[PDB]
Amino acid sequence: VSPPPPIADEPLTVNTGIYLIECYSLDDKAETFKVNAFLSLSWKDRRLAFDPVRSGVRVKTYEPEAIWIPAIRFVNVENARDADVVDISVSPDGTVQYLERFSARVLSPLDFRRYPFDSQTLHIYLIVRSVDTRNIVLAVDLEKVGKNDDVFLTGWDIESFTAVVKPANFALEDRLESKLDYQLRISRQYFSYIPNIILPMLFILFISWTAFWSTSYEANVTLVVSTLIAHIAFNILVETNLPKTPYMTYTGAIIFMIYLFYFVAVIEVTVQHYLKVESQPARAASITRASRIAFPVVFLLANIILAFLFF
Amino acid sequence: VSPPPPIADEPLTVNTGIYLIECYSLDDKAETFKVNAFLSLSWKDRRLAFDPVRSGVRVKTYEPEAIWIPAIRFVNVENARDADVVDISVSPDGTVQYLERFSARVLSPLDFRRYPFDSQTLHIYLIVRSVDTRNIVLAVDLEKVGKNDDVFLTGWDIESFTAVVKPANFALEDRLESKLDYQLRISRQYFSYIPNIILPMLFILFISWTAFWSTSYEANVTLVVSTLIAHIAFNILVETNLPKTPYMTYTGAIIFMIYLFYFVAVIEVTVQHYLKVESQPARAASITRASRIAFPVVFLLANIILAFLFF
Amino acid sequence: VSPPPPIADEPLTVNTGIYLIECYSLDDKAETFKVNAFLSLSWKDRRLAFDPVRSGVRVKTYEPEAIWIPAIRFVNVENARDADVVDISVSPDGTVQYLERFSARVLSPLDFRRYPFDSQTLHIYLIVRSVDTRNIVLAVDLEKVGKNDDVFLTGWDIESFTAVVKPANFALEDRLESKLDYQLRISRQYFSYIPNIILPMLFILFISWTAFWSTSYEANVTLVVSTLIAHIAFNILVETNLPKTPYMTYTGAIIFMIYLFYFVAVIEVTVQHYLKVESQPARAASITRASRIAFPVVFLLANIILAFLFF
Amino acid sequence: VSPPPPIADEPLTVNTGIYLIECYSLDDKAETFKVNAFLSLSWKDRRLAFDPVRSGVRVKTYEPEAIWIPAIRFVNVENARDADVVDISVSPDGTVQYLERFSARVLSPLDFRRYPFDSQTLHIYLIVRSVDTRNIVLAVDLEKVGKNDDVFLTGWDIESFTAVVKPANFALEDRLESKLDYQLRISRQYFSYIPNIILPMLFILFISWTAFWSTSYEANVTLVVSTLIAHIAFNILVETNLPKTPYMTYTGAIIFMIYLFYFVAVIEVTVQHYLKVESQPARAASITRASRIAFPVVFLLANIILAFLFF
Amino acid sequence: VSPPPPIADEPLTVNTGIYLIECYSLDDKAETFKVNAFLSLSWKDRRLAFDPVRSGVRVKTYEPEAIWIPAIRFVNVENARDADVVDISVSPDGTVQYLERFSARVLSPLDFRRYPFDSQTLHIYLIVRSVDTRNIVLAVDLEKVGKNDDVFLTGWDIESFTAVVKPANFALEDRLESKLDYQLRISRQYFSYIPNIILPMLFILFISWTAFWSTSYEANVTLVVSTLIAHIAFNILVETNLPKTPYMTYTGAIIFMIYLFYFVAVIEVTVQHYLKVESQPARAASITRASRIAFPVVFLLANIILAFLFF
Ligand SMILES: [Cl-]
Ligand SMILES: [Cl-]
Ligand SMILES: [Cl-]
Ligand SMILES: [Cl-]
Ligand SMILES: [Cl-]
Ligand SMILES: [Cl-]
Ligand SMILES: [Cl-]
Ligand code: NA
Ligand code: NA
Ligand code: NA
Ligand code: NA
Ligand code: NA
Ligand code: NA
Repeated sequence: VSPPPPIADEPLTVNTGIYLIECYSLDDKAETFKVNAFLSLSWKDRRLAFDPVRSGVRVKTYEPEAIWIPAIRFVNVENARDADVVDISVSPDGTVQYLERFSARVLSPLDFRRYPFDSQTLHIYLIVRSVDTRNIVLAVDLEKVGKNDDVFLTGWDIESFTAVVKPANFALEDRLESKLDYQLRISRQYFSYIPNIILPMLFILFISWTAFWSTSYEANVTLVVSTLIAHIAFNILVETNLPKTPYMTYTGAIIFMIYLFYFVAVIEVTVQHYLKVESQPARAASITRASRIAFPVVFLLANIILAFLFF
Repeated sequence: VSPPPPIADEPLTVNTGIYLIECYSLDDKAETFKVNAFLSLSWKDRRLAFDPVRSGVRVKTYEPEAIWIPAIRFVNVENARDADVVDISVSPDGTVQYLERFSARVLSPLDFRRYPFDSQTLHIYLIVRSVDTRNIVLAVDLEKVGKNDDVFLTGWDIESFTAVVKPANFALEDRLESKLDYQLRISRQYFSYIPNIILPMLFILFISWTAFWSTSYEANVTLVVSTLIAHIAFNILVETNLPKTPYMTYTGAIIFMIYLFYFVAVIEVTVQHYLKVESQPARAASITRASRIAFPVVFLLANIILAFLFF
Repeated sequence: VSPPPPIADEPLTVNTGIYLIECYSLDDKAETFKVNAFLSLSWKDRRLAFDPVRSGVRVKTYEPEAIWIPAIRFVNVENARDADVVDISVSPDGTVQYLERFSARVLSPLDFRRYPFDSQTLHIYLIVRSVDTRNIVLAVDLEKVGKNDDVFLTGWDIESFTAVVKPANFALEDRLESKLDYQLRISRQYFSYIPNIILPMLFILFISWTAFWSTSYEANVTLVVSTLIAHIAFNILVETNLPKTPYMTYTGAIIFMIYLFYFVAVIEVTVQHYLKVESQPARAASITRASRIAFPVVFLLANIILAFLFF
Repeated sequence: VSPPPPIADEPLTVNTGIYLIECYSLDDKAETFKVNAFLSLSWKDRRLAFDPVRSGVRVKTYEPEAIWIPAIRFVNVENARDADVVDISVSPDGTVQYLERFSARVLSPLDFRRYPFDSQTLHIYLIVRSVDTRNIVLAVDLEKVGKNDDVFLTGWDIESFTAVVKPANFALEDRLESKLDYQLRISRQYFSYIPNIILPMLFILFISWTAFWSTSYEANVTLVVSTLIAHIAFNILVETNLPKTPYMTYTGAIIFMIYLFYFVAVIEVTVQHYLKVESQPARAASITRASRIAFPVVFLLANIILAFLFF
Repeated sequence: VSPPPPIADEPLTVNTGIYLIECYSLDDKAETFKVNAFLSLSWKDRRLAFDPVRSGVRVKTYEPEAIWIPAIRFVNVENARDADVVDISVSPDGTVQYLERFSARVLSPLDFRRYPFDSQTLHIYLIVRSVDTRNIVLAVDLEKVGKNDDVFLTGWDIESFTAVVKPANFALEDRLESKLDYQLRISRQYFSYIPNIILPMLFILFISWTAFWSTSYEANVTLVVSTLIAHIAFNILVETNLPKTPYMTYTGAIIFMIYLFYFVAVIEVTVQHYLKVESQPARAASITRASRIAFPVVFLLANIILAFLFF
């Protein structure tokens, strides 16, 4: 079966629509998401036109094999989508209404800069390759773009699912290609990061600062070194949930900066002990008293600077 | 093959039934479960009606290809179900009895608010889309809804498997969809959480309180910081078995609250040492004696408040 | 193609056999095992009778599509088995000898009560559903039940592979169903648990008891708290190799009980320090001396009681 | 299509060959390896004989469906191999030269006794099942056994890939079976185990022996208990890379033995403290001085005994 | 269908091209990467030649089944590629233009010597096998070799994707093979290794050197042993992201060398205590003062030597 011939030299418009049934498995490390959706395609094929008065029938149903169907592919999928043709309906003028239900694993890059207070625009790119006989162009039927009310993505809030109505028409290997951009806007639910990572991380940090109200070097060494080890555990935990980025993430910056606080607390604990052993506890007392204010003040100002730079 | 034509303008009723053979892999992080079951479908097709006397047969067996079969899909499935047609039997009046055995990975959301003492209602949503020629509506044959007595779900107790007999009829892309809700009620076997997480977590916490019967700052720092690190290990362990939720879970709240107890125990240990170094051990003795009562009492009252709020 | 017709009203006997080629992946958490085996089926189909003089062949070979083959399924599989038809041989009377090689992931519940000194009876349930025309019943050809001498299951000893010769015939959705029970008896190789979990766990426990020969509170706190943390690591390790059970496992009980020993050792260490600080070391000396005997004696008696209760 | 008929009562010889293209994924825990290779089969079928000067062609190419091909299977595969028929060439005398490219996951047992200084013999067992018309026997065409020079197996050295030319002919379910043993000899690259596990493990052990040059019980307890915990971490790490064995492996024995050294170091540290508290430091000094030598000596002697027993 | 016959005895040239659409999953441990691309093939088949004037058409479209297509395979793939034929266009002279979109998991070795500052040359080896009728040779159409500008490989920078235009011609299984080398040059984004592994690792190391400004053996033991344990955690973390190599990696060498620094710091801490207990603190003071300079100087020089040897 060949493509429909043009009336004049016009390209063949394939109107498209995606209706999300299910959203699942947003993998941060992989930068992938799985989707289960309806893909709708519509185009005119005058060769299929019929008289509804004569035929008695208002609509003609077809098997995919029986007619020409545009080969629509997804640009950003891991493997080709698993599709099930739901319906193919032809109206008297030859307008074909194709509907399939598919499942696909989509590769869409994520920006982790503001993690875990980040928002993402996930993409589903539809594409058609033109033939020698005629140029095929994609379009968006907005009446056929949407999502089921029950669509949920664990650990995320779904903001909107829209399509950039204007396709990207470009040449690729001496044939036209017509690409469409379906955008699924999501924002991470940061809630659980507060009681599970952020506040536990701050508690252990504040515990290390109790060494500024202690003259016991042995206890101080234990306080600062022990809490530093728990910070390393949190750093390891955080970096397991994320891919390696050529930029600093928000949490990454805080986590990194906190190492400097532990390092300076050790220097302080060391300086205090050395002075007290050298029979200079008055000087050690001044440094320890200043530290009590300096450490929380510098921590709060540093966080204000970071929050400003990232948001 | 076209759908059965209506006698009058009535929709076609497809009676359904699901009989669970196997239940497995309830994944909490994924919020999925795997099922292996019988799907039964029944509808009247008068074009298939026959005279038992002339034919000799009192039931006719068919191959799926030979006749029209309604395209039934599951809404909440990762990938389309793996089905195997077991039987298709037609009675003289044209009533078709279709049976298939399927396996599917079902996506059903879980409420972790009362974890690990939670109960869930897992869903299997059956759907059918109408055709241009006629509207298809779903029904429940209760005689064909059930589960094998041996059906077990590791870590869970199976309470019931029932169906909401009235479908949720709605329009989707200008065609009627008829959706049925099959509900599998389960309750989590919380038993193992008691010897493996809850009691070890309480033991380490109570160990931190032995610092209220010690004047040794160095030993106290060791007691409270060491047990805090073991609590972080339990928090990490717990959060690996669960997805990130935009709400507090029962265990999550207890785990979080216990951090405040460790924090205040460190403040106490610090205050006691500072006072004793300042030659004020009488005042330190009063704070330590009060702590011995205050810590267990406040812990027990806080847990009563939490248990009340969650149950 | 219809099933073979009866000579009289007798059901159709399908003789079965399973010959294990490979056993692998016994997953404790999943309660599954993977099997690669021969499935042999035999039944009479008089419609397939032939004269070897005419046909010029004593046995006829067929493609599965060419003839009626009973639809044999496995009850307890995750997904439908991967099968490859090896041979189909028809002798002149119409006796069909079907042979397939399959691989399947079998769901079979495990009893961890005596873990890791436990034994299991793994099951492979064969089933057939009757048709309108005639009742199909399963049987066991014992000459065709067995296992390759080289069949090994990593971490287990294979005791026997037998079949319960009498099928379970029962009605399911108004049709007879014929079930067969193939039983693979295995027993766990508990060896590696001794040098990797049990003995390391006892060594750290005995190390904590050296605190009963020390008057150094700071050293004692370190001894008991440090070894308790290593016990938590072993508990976490053990529970990762097992599913969450609504009962106590043997190892689980020992692991749990050992927490009580660590808890009481902390109480002792605390009591000893409090007394020595209160200038009562004579009383502390009595408690410490008693502990030296009490702790190992109570540990040994408690283990005798547990071993008795579990075996 | 039936098998080739015999000239006399001789069995049909199927000459075989395996040429490895890729080797990957040697999974120690699973005791599996993945292979991508050429499988070559050759046999005479006189029914396919032709006159080259009358047919014009010197060699005839066929589609698998067109001719009888022996059903060759692999004994030790997880799931049936993924095969792609590359070529089928028939020479004038009726000699068929079949070539396929396959990929398979091979289940082959491993001997961890000398790990990580172990060598293995991986197996790929080829098998054919005879038919009623004639017995099929396997043979090895050595000219068609080999491996690509670039074949690498990460973490292993590939020594040789040979075939035991004599097949194992045996009856199985009243038909002859002809098995062939293809052997892939490999030896593990132990190198990385030295800087990552062995030397770090020895460093921490030698660190624990610095307690033999210290009279500080509190410091000694810290030295020995801390390093013991790091040894537990290495033991856990090692046992994650290996399956559970009903025998001791080399690393396992060393790892186990080192626990006894930590245990005795604790006894020593305890004995030294008890004596010094009892005002017997002269006796404690003798035990500590003896320990300084006895420990490394016994350690190094015990290692010689182990190396001897294992190699 | 047979291959195209030669005009004279010339081989059949199959011009090839690969256009990368997506690059993903560079697995370091597996030494694999997943690719989604266009594979273009072109060859002359005079049997397909047509007169454009009498045919009406300037080009002819074909279904793969209708014509002879060269069987092109990939050498270094795990499983055979998943392909979807996009277009087959025949020009009047019989020149066939074949286009398929494929996805494959390519096995390509990585050199981790300079890790994580390493660069790789990933390979895709295209191959075709000759037939008895004629020799098939591969060529590169450079106009059809490329990559989409949006092609990203998480954690890597893509430098170039080129082809070695001259094929490798060798005999394998008594037929000539024509192999092409497609090279994807990448360089690892080392950025995240600095804040997550390298700097944390240096901070803990420098913390252990504060023991050179302390006379407290108990505190020193804590400082050096605690930080050593955190170094073991980083070593374990690093080795989980990498396969076992028969060579030292850059990070591996640094990580290994740092163990020697911890070992010598323990010797120093021990020597200092022994001397001070023996009433020789003046000598201990000299060793501690020298260590303060020696340790950072030797660390910096050792790193200069290592950086030189590796880069
Ligand atoms: Cl697609
Ligand atoms: Cl479905
Ligand atoms: Cl509606
Ligand atoms: Cl409708
Ligand atoms: Cl099955
Ligand atoms: Cl196979
Ligand atoms: Cl391929
Ligand atoms: Na079509
Ligand atoms: Na149908
Ligand atoms: Na300590
Ligand atoms: Na059949
Ligand atoms: Na064949
Ligand atoms: Na072809």
